[PDB]
Amino acid sequence: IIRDVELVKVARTPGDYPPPLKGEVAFVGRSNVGKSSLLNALFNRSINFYLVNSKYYFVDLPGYKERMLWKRLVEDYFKNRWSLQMVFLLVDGRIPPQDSDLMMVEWMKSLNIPFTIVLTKMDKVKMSERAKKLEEHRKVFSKYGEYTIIPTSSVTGEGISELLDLISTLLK
Repeated sequence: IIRDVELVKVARTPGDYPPPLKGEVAFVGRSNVGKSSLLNALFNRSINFYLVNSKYYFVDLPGYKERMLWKRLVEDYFKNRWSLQMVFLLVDGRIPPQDSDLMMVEWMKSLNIPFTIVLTKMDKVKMSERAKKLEEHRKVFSKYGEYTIIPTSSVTGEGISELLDLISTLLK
């Protein structure tokens, strides 16, 4: 699916977004959630726009005072970019969901923005705690709806195949 990847646009305001093409997905989560390693594992190599295959975008959203800057930035994208097919919400698999994670879920719901939960850092979860940590995520998010939750690791490759297959379905 992924063959060519180029960072083509760094946007500080909505007037800065490149023309919609043949598809678009985005990625967001807390700072230090492992978003960069994830994108790298996927690519296998402000709002930043990566041209993929010359016809789609993978959008790298800012990780969450400067708080209001981040706030306006993401909101203008969500409310103005109707060609957004899916937001991947990355949450640290090592701890229970964060208040701010649940707020993103609620916020995305009010705008009818489709999203998929992605658990990161699963290779850092101890054998004996994988179970307890997994339902903490499923039990908490499921009180907002019935969402797709993909356990992933950019180190072991867990979930990457499925994330890639989901993204191919959406865009192709």
